Amino acid sequence: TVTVEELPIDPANVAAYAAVTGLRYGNQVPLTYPFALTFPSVMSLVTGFDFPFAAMGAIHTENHITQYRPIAVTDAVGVRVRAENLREHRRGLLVDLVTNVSVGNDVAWHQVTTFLHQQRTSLSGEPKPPPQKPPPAAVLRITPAKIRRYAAVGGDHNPIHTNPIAAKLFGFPTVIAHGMFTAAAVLANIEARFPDAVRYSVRFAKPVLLPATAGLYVAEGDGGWDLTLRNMKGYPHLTATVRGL
Ligand SMILES: [Cl-]
Repeated sequence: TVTVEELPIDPANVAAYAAVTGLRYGNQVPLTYPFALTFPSVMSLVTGFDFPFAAMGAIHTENHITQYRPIAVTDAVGVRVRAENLREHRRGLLVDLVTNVSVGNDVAWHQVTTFLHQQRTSLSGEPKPPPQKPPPAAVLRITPAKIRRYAAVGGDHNPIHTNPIAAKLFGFPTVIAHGMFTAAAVLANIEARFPDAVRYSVRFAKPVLLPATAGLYVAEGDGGWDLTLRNMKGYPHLTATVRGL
């Protein structure tokens, strides 16, 4: 467990984040923003010192955010993080990083982030699953330079997103986008209609090799939104759901 009593929010950092992700800057932080805000506290738990990087080569596989109420740019926040549920995967060791962000003594925003830390495991002899696979609602175009900018703003400088040598050392043929860049970028416009209490579940699949041109599909429903971002192969970079609580 790591604990941070009172963490102020810099409105400039929110603005800069909203600008880079293409999201709206206003009185409420964007739904995904407390990922960036808390991340250096998250990695101080694994490292013991403040460290603003996911472990080099780590792969973000899943993220579940439950927002009970919006967090104001003017709020200061209580932060508590914990690590749990180590388990083996074919391509490494998954761990869950569970974050509680409070305003007053109430929990406004909760997150389960699962990172895959690459390494051989006893499941590594075992075959590659297959995937689970028209004109899109929008097209995301993502450059190395947008992702160098995202690194500065979103609390994670893991150099597999910015330096090709680092990427290559960890199995990637070019630099790749951060998972949470893309998780934030897909919310553009759509976010205007979110209720204040909302859950956002993201599953990450094919790495977003840069430069990337990627088609975004959005089905709106009574419950909320189903999102899929893909590369036209046409396999998924992510699939996700937004649901009003
Ligand atoms: Cl990532």
